[PDB]
Amino acid sequence: AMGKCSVLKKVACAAAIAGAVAACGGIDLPCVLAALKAAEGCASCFCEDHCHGVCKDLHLC
Amino acid sequence: AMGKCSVLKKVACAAAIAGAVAACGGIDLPCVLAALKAAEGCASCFCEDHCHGVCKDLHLC
Repeated sequence: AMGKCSVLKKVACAAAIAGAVAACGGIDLPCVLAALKAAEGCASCFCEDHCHGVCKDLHLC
Repeated sequence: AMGKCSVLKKVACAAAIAGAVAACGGIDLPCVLAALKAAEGCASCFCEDHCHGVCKDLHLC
């Protein structure tokens, strides 16, 4: 029902995030955030150790 | 002179760049950008080799 960027399927990070990462050099959050707010395959897989601003602002960790 | 945040007053980065660290808890960039625009005191001290995240967004390098 409700699961916009929820848990369990957050391991799908190695797909959407992997492709979004290649859109900004590789391994970024402030810049990659633009394509990070799409679908439900993010969460505490990417912005886990990266919980400073941009992504943490939307609460993904 | 006409040089806001130019390559000279780069040494003054110890105030805005080192200050933004304590402002957002730690050092990085995603959230450090906020207190980075403190008039100036930025220059080639930030965004140099760190021109990946918001550092390129707020063109400095």
